Amino acid sequence: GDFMSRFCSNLCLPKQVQMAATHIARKAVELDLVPGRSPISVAAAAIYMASQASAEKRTQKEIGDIAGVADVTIRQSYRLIYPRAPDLFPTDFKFDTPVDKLPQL
DNA sequence: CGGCTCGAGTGTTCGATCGCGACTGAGGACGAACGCGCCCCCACCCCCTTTTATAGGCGCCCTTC
Repeated sequence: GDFMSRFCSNLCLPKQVQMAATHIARKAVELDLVPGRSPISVAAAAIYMASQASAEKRTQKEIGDIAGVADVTIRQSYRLIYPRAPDLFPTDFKFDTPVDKLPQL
């Protein structure tokens, strides 16, 4: 969450996406869904997922470029969080794309 | 066969010249104390390599669009 602020800022993402990502991240770590990947890598994928759950979608490479992590590392981290993509979202959220329609990579 | 009035030549201070040097200040050039920085040396301590085990990050290539 300490990096949710500036990165989402650097993407000019609205707080609701930013906050949604934070929950997604928070829920994921409490459940230890990703016992390996760096939390920033995990956070970026959450941000990605979040951005992919809003109109403010971005390509992994752009996100990857902002976070500095490898685009495959997000892709892997995404693969780890994707099984719970629907339930990881906060209860106070408004989809722009169904979790079913969340892309795979 | 005696006095007495020139002219000529020499010596000693003193008046009159007068060029030179001393005294003072300003200007110009050079030097020394002061000064700056680099280069050199000594001192102190890191750098490289391998093996075995793990795992997260990641770069490159091959293929397809």
